[PDB]
Amino acid sequence: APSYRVRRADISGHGEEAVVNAANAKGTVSDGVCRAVAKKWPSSFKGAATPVGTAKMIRADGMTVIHAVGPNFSTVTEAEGDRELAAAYRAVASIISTNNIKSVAVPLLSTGTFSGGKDRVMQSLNHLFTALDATDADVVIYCRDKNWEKKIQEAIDRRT
Repeated sequence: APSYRVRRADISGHGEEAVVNAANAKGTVSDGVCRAVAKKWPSSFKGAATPVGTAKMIRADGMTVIHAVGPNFSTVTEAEGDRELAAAYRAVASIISTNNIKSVAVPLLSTGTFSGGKDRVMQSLNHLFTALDATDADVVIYCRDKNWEKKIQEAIDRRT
């Protein structure tokens, strides 16, 4: 059984065994979590392009980086994006499990420039739970916002 906690902090300062990048399909550096990951582990982007709804792992710069591509909700229907977001987190969980990764720092996929102008924190979080529940990892959810942190914490507590 996995554990979940939430941390309001820069994901690049995480204390876990692996980190999930909120990647884009082309493997390019963009603002936010992605830029933080690229500054800290710059060689982790080599060959990281992966389709929407999948994830791709690399060991680089003494870190395990999982590039997970959630959908851009401007470019898919609502139901399609929901399916793709679910798949992205399932791909993450698969990488966690198959590589015996014991703790992981995870951002909320598709919540920023990919959100298509809708609040997706809870949508993303609930897919995160469903997927990583298949694992036994200590999951640390990273956010920047004090509003989000309490919301996520409530959600974790509601499960307890």
